[PDB]
Amino acid sequence: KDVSEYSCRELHYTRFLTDGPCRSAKPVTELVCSGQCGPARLLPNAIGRVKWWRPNGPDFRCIPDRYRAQRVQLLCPGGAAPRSRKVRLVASCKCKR
Repeated sequence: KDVSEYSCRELHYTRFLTDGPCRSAKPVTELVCSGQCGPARLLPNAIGRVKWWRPNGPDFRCIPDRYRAQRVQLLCPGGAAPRSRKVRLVASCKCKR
C-alpha cells in the first residue's frame, strides 16, 4: 500500500453514529486520511492589500476514495429510543492533492 508513502498511514478510528439526543457505540473501524501531498508553493494575490487570505501555505491532504459500510443503531440513556444509522468509513483512500 502506497498509503503510508506520504501520510494517513494505516490509521484506524472509532466513530459510529450520533443523532437526536442519542448516540451509537457499536465497534467501527475508519481511517483518518489527513496529511500532506501537495506543493508548498505560495501564491501572492494580495492585489496590494492582504487581509482575506494569506501565503500561509496551500491546503493539501489525503483524499478519501472508498468507504466501508457500517450499520449500527444509536443508543440512548436507558436504551428506550434506539435508532438505526448508516455510516460510510473510508476503508481505503489515497494521498492526493
